[PDB]
Amino acid sequence: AQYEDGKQYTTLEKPVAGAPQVLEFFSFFCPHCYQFEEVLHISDNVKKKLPEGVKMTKYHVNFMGGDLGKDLTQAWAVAMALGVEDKVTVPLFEGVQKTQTIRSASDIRDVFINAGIKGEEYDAAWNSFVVKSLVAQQEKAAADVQLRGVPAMFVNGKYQLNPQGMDTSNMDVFVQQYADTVKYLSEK
Ligand SMILES: Cc1cc(C(=O)Nc2ccccc2F)no1
Ligand code: NA
Repeated sequence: AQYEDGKQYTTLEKPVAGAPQVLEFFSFFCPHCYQFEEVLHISDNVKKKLPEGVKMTKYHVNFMGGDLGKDLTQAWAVAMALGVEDKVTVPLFEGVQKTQTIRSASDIRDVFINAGIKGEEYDAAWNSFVVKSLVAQQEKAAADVQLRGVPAMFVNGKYQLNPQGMDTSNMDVFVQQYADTVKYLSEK
């Protein structure tokens, strides 16, 4: 077959009911995740190949970066709660991996304030139980798919993308194969 179970994707032994149709896990400490976001724009190209309005979800993980990694999961919950993902993703990746200026929770906050989120608004969100529930949702989703590495993408809670075997000599062709594979999986 052109798309083979065990090759370009793997079938979860324990499917996840009610899972988002497209579910991505990442860490701001994760180098391939930085590439997937700012160099390849995987999510945006996957979105362009899927039907209008399909549910795409992106969650942060705790298992990289120790204490600051877990602060970033909570900051990503703030980003989701406020709808400012597109304003903070690049500066958070740069702060962790490029400049290494993000060393504390206060440095994470600085990124949000520089991006235009008012300090009072950030602090109210950070301390809110809406954000605690989003943190719990991110942890539970990772536990559901039994997650040990990022970046990772899961489709309809049933299939995991496997990019390892794909030709990466041309970034545009790779991104196209990735997105067409997500499309194929979503149509199964
Ligand atoms: C924010 C943010 C998201 C990512 C990321 O890795 N996206 C991604 C792309 C394709 C497949 C799985 C993925 F998790 N990095 O930063
Ligand atoms: Na194509």
